[PDB]
Amino acid sequence: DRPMKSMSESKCYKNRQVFPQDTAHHHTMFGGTLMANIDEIAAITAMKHAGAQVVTASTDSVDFLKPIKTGDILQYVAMVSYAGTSSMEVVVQIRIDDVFNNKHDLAALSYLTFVALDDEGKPKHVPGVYPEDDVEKWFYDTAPQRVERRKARRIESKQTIEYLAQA
Amino acid sequence: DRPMKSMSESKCYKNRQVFPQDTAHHHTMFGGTLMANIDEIAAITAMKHAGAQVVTASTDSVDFLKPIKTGDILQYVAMVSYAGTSSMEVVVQIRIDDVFNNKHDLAALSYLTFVALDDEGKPKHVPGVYPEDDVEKWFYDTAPQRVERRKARRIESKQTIEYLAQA
Amino acid sequence: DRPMKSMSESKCYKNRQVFPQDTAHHHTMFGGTLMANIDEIAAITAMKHAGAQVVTASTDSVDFLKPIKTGDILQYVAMVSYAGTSSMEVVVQIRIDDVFNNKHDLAALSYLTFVALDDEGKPKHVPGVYPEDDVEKWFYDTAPQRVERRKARRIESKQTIEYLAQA
Amino acid sequence: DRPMKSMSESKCYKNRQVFPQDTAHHHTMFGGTLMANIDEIAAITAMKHAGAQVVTASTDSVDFLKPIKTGDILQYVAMVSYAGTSSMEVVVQIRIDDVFNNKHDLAALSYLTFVALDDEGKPKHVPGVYPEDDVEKWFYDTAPQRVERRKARRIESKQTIEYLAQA
Amino acid sequence: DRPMKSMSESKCYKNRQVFPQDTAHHHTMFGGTLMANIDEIAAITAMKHAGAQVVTASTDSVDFLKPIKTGDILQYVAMVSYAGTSSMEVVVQIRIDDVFNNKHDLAALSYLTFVALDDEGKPKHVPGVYPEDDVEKWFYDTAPQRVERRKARRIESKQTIEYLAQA
Amino acid sequence: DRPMKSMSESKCYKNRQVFPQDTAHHHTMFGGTLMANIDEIAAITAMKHAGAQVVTASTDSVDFLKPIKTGDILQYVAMVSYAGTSSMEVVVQIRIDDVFNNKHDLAALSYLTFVALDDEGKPKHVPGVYPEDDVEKWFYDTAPQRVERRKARRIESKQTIEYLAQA
Ligand SMILES: CC(C)(COP(=O)(O)OP(=O)(O)OC[C@H]1O[C@@H](n2cnc3c(N)ncnc32)[C@H](O)[C@@H]1OP(=O)(O)O)[C@@H](O)C(=O)NCCC(=O)NCCS
Ligand SMILES: CC(C)(COP(=O)(O)OP(=O)(O)OC[C@H]1O[C@@H](n2cnc3c(N)ncnc32)[C@H](O)[C@@H]1OP(=O)(O)O)[C@@H](O)C(=O)NCCC(=O)NCCS
Ligand SMILES: CC(C)(COP(=O)(O)OP(=O)(O)OC[C@H]1O[C@@H](n2cnc3c(N)ncnc32)[C@H](O)[C@@H]1OP(=O)(O)O)[C@@H](O)C(=O)NCCC(=O)NCCS
Ligand SMILES: CC(C)(COP(=O)(O)OP(=O)(O)OC[C@H]1O[C@@H](n2cnc3c(N)ncnc32)[C@H](O)[C@@H]1OP(=O)(O)O)[C@@H](O)C(=O)NCCC(=O)NCCS
Ligand SMILES: CC(C)(COP(=O)(O)OP(=O)(O)OC[C@H]1O[C@@H](n2cnc3c(N)ncnc32)[C@H](O)[C@@H]1OP(=O)(O)O)[C@@H](O)C(=O)NCCC(=O)NCCS
Ligand SMILES: CC(C)(COP(=O)(O)OP(=O)(O)OC[C@H]1O[C@@H](n2cnc3c(N)ncnc32)[C@H](O)[C@@H]1OP(=O)(O)O)[C@@H](O)C(=O)NCCC(=O)NCCS
Repeated sequence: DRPMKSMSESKCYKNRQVFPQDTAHHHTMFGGTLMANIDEIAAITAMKHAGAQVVTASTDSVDFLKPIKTGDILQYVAMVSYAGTSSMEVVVQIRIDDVFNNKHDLAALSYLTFVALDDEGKPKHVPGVYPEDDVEKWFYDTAPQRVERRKARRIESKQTIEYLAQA
Repeated sequence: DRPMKSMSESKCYKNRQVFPQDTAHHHTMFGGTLMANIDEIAAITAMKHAGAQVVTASTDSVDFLKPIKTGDILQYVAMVSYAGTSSMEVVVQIRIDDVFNNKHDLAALSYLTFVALDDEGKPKHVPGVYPEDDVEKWFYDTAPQRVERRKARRIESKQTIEYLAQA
Repeated sequence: DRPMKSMSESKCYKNRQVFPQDTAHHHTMFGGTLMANIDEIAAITAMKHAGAQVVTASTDSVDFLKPIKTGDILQYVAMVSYAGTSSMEVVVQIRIDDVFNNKHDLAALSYLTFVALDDEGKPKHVPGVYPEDDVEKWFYDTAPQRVERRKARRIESKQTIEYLAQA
Repeated sequence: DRPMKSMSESKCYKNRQVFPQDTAHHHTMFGGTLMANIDEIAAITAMKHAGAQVVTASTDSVDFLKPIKTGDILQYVAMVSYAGTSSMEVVVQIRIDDVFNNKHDLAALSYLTFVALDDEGKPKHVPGVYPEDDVEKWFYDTAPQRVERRKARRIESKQTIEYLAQA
Repeated sequence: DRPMKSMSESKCYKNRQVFPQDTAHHHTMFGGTLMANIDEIAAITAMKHAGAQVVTASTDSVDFLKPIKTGDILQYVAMVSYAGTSSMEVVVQIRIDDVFNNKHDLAALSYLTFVALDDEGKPKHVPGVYPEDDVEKWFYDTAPQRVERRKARRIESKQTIEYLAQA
Repeated sequence: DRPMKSMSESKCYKNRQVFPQDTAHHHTMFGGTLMANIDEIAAITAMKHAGAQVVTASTDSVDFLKPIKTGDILQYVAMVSYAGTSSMEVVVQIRIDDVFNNKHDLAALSYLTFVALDDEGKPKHVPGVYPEDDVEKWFYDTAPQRVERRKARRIESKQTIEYLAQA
């Protein structure tokens, strides 16, 4: 069918320290700030893959696994793990890069769905995607099921939207 | 069993305009900024309900329904729609308050899970919750199923975490 | 004479925690940041009442009653307490919402004057205003005198402006 | 009686451009941001005069005279125009510095009251103050009356505070 | 030859405290934030001298001499120390203003090069410059040599740019 | 002599879009903001190489080659190109990643000098460094000379510091 890109072509890195202005509780990163950064680097990966402007259609999930403290170096790695017609699933891995002991613990994991757009603001078709290394293979292989679950959630979500519209 | 609070006791409002610094694309609110604000007001609702410090354990979903433009007044309403043992599901409704025509369209909808903590940082039990009005009843009545789906997602999520730990 | 709105129609809430980036002295909210937020929520209330774009014409006063510490949940309540021809007096109450003991102490109190504007930037007439509950009645009943004092201050202010223009 | 400082000893300048993040309406500075900066430079002047840490006790007034547009260079000049026992009246002049035609129009004028504090956080006595040039003389000569009016406002303010405490 | 301005005509002051959001390490100002502020006040001085919009062409150096701690009052003084055809060397002095002991230690020193631009974005000629006081004389007298060294650095820099373009 | 690290071990990437809050002139990135980000990613590279906390000792140069517009994706690549005893030269390349035509033009180039520190804040020895690929070889091979020129600049800089101390 369509043109294809490697998951490695859109793979994007971001390294960023945690500063006091990123925190809420004493020396601890606030979840909202983390979500902002996740969305930033995911948006960049989706832009590279689509070769276009994108918007966040939904945050499918953010799993906050570890507390993140002031001073911590965060490594964000985003990649496109699934391509629908005009939509992309972007998976973001966030690791704490401890330079004192070379550990790189997974601190958070997130899935977002982006939609590519043309210059007049309507959905635009995106290249397909294929893995190369084993990790890419893992996200690529587990994507279909996540996509279907997102489908069901969108059904229930639409019920809720319709209910709130009558009040 | 336990002490109970009304969903109305923890119900929190936030009104905030969209300023240029909130935008990415021309005059359009960036998704990350919206997620930061969602997490802020949800955290406040969870604090009121728990009577304690909280952290975001996970973002279960953010559904971005409408574009939000510079100048728009956003109304955030957070409430606790489900109480586990020490965890809370907070549902946030975000509406655009058009003061020129009194429309209040739902622009986004989000579910987050917070965990209450005591002063030494371990999970703390939270009061139960009950609805009063019809909307509260809706979120209260649809919560159990969302909770179970979150359970399954956490299973798959744990598989992914274990896979990434061997690479 | 003119169309009238209830003070409850424009009444606006804002809930927001104090984060480290809001502070100057150790764990203490900086006055400038508080004034920014006061102006934000007051602007929103004036927009709802006027059904129009507004600008801050003057800050009539900010009374800082209590120190506000990092972590504190602030509740801002703005309402229109007086309607001139095209101007509005907005009164903002700022309370600390202590979720550990359900106290809600008044931390600051502020009066601002907004002017409503049409799309080409000139002053626009605003609906009149009436109270319902007792608090609204209090601000409504004490407004005329504040308005007159603001009149005198504007006279002296004009003397100062004219003096500075010759130097 | 006490030690005295010249108004010129505490006189402080601040020059700062208006950037998009300072604006609300299209290319127009938001009042809250201006108030933050006013409070910043006023705090610095009060610190120099008192030789101590200070807090903002009240904003006595902000008069917004001109619209301020993106790109504008603002010149803030703060000085101490009155010294009570442990309190200071700081007057801030804000001018637009047009480098294209060397005009320096007064865009805003503000009076704030600061209280000096020692290291354990209680009010601390401040040096007295005297003018030299004509402008300083003007603010010094018009201060007593402003002080008395602030006294009356504080009386009414206390009535309002006591009324709100019973609701 | 051309019209001339005094170094005192473009001389600009900025006073600004260090707030927690300015820090990276515990209570210590982050270098990037300092560089942002340096560039801000230098840009303003270059605008006054050129009577035009400017852009930063290069940072010739920032020398960080002292640690700067939270709470510190920084005094920035920028001036034009050299005028090329359409370019300006701006020298910025940053001092810590200790109000407790009236010391004013030099905390940093920086040289930047700005280019003046007309309304369609091309380089525009700038007035020449002359000193009056001794400090101005010092920077004016040491400028030619810095200019020549910048010339050599720009040669090597161009070699590096050309090398990177082939990879 | 000492332990050695590859330039590739400390090599760090950062991808970040330009948002309106990053701009000064209409849709154009402000130099100060760019310098903040440069310092951020350079600090991270120096931390990885040193295995320690670092501070910016000096910005040796920032060369601004292209205008950077709102929406642009910036790719920052930092690496250690020279190791003194306890100091590091970090070179940062900033490229615009045009996803519409796959160009990656060098928009800026910068050299900074960091000093590694132990937990009580004094300079700490750093591993040596060696290149692998051709680009790394280029910066490694051109470093000694830059180091010597920095030595001379530090001599003149010290003259200026001593002169300013007598005024
Ligand atoms: C995202 C948006 C353009 C979707 O367009 P639409 O009008 O609904 O029309 P479509 O359904 O054809 O969109 C095309 C794709 O978006 C997907 N999509 C739309 N909403 C989605 C959601 N909530 N979750 C997952 N996918 C979604 C669709 O499934 C479709 O995918 P496909 O190409 O594989 O078929 C629209 O909902 C929107 O503008 N949302 C606001 C986005 C935003 O501004 N976010 C930041 C706000 S702060
Ligand atoms: C949230 C956290 C304290 C959970 O504690 P824990 O060590 O896993 O132990 P527990 O499982 O007993 O936590 C208690 C509750 O948290 C829930 N929980 C933990 N992780 C969860 C997740 N990813 N999604 C939903 N619920 C979760 C548990 O289900 C449990 O709920 P219950 O009271 O109904 O039984 C821990 O995972 C953590 O600290 N996460 C980081 C939180 C954070 O800092 N977020 C912002 C980072 S930027
Ligand atoms: C506010 C502004 C539009 C007033 O308009 P104007 O040219 O002075 O003409 P008017 O006097 O007829 O304004 C109409 C109303 O504004 C009121 N007004 C103007 N300045 C005022 C002041 N300093 N304090 C209180 N009210 C004021 C007038 O009293 C009048 O009220 P009314 O409808 O009850 O009669 C004008 O002064 C302005 O633009 N100020 C700058 C506002 C701003 O940009 N603030 C943020 C800057 S960072
Ligand atoms: C400012 C504060 C220390 C006043 O102290 P206090 O407990 O009221 O005791 P005092 O009245 O003796 O204060 C001493 C001086 O402050 C003045 N003061 C207090 N409140 C004032 C007000 N609202 N307006 C003007 N002056 C005020 C007093 O008049 C007095 O002046 P004087 O030396 O000339 O006699 C106290 O009200 C406070 O902490 N306010 C909060 C300040 C703050 O944190 N602002 C930023 C919050 S975001
Ligand atoms: C600054 C800029 C306009 C220079 O223009 P140009 O196309 O190179 O043409 P010119 O060489 O004639 O520029 C005129 C002057 O700029 C000087 N200049 C250009 N680059 C310079 C550099 N890297 N260092 C020092 N001076 C420089 C030139 O020496 C010249 O000085 P002169 O008037 O004394 O002869 C161009 O390089 C540019 O746009 N840079 C990006 C600026 C920017 O946006 N900075 C913030 C980015 S975040
Ligand atoms: C950086 C600092 C620790 C240097 O320490 P010091 O007291 O001068 O003692 P040293 O000279 O032995 O420092 C050790 C190394 O730093 C280098 N150094 C110090 N100042 C330097 C400068 N201005 N430029 C380049 N290198 C410098 C020294 O050359 C030395 O390098 P080496 O290991 O190859 O011999 C000290 O100057 C400082 O604290 N500066 C402020 C740093 C800062 O806070 N920046 C952000 C402020 S907003």
